[PDB]
Amino acid sequence: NQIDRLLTIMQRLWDKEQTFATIAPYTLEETYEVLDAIAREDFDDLRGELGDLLFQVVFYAQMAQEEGRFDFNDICAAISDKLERAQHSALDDIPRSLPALMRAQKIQKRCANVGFDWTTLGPVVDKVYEEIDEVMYEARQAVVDQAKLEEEMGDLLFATVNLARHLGTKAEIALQKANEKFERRFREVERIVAARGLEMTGVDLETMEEVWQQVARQEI
Amino acid sequence: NQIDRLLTIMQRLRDPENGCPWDKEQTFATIAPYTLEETYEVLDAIAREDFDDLRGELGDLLFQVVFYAQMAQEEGRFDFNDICAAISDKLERRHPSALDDIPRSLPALMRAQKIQKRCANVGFDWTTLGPVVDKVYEEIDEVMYEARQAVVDQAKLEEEMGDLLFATVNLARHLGTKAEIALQKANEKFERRFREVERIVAARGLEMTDLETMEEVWQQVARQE
Ligand SMILES: Nc1ncnc2c1ncn2[C@H]1O[C@H](COP(=O)(O)OP(=O)(O)OP(=O)(O)O)[C@@H](O)[C@H]1O
Ligand SMILES: [Mg+2]
Repeated sequence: NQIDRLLTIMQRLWDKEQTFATIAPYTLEETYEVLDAIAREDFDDLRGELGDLLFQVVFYAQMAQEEGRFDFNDICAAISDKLERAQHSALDDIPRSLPALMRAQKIQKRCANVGFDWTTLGPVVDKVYEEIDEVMYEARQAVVDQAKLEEEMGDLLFATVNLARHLGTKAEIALQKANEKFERRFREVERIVAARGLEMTGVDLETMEEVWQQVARQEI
Repeated sequence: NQIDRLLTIMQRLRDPENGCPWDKEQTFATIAPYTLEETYEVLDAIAREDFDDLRGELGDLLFQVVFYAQMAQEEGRFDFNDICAAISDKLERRHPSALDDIPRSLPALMRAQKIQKRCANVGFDWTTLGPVVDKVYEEIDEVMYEARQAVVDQAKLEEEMGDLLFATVNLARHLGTKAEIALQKANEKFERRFREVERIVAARGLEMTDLETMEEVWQQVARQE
């Protein structure tokens, strides 16, 4: 009955109102922990990780209520009532669920098959560039247009994947393995800190950067 | 308050008893996907802007949060309600190694930002935009090195392109956006767009009898929207 402390908590709470996006990618990573926990069978987590997941949805309950759209009990209206009871296209059956990079590469393959690709390397590359241009361009406006930045940050990732394809590599992996090499070195580095006894907030960035250097020229 | 009519049907549905085939046959390890799928529809709407779908949809999600809460409480771990009071207790009290415990599951984009926000909170990070960006550049160049040899070393090649990607998340963030999200959006805009060309190219009589046309209608759509 908490369920209510909780409604009466979402009415009432950065904080900020804000928005529905930025709201989104909080949900997303949240669902990701839920799933993480189930695979670890980690069950005490599971109880927080779903507080969390459930936290969001009270927002959407929230913000929705604030418009003609009718609020939380209503939410649990639809879903209730159900349980007692396009054209063409090369892009079909790409689950939405797929992660970003891989769903980008996947799309580009489709276009490729259907005859719609760059057909040499050069303008593939040309273009990562053109797009980095449009990104930095945006970024240094005296007043930034948040959207157009993000938009441009987009086009650049789709751009560079497209390069991953022409080189024949799979972008979602590559970067997986970059958090692998990265994750690796970095802990190498947390550890030779602690070997000194000093802390990791017991450093200056010079020391970090220079150990990190020690570290990577330690594979030859 | 319908919530209650909900918490139930769950009773009467995961019911020992009556029903059922098929809602009664679910572990956690298997609800898990439709939580993903739904989370994924739940943003489709708040990017499509679709307020009918979005009740209907949120509910199918609420519902998971409950589905777990039933099952949790069949093994007697906790009740939908304990779930409220975990958060209820843990919002309210805001009022009035740091790569441990970053998942794997998690997309490249999200986990490089995350890993990255992570070394940042122990200030391991770049201090100024300029040479974030530079290092992209630098890494691109690494890529083309790899990319041009008389004999390409495919392995090498992948790695250095790993890092191009990382670099570029290093930037997207720092430019204070979220890469995986920025990709999602771009992906959508594109997919929208081709789509159209495609419905343009069909309309287009028949052929039967390109490609620019192909590359042209594309740009002529670029403007159109
Ligand atoms: N096969 C292709 N041929 C031509 N262009 C392509 C191809 N694949 C991707 N592109 C890129 O070219 C298009 C134009 O790039 P751009 O970054 O200018 O986006 P835009 O919407 O046209 O303009 P802006 O980026 O300024 O909004 C994008 O849709 C992007 O996909
Ligand atoms: Mg662009």
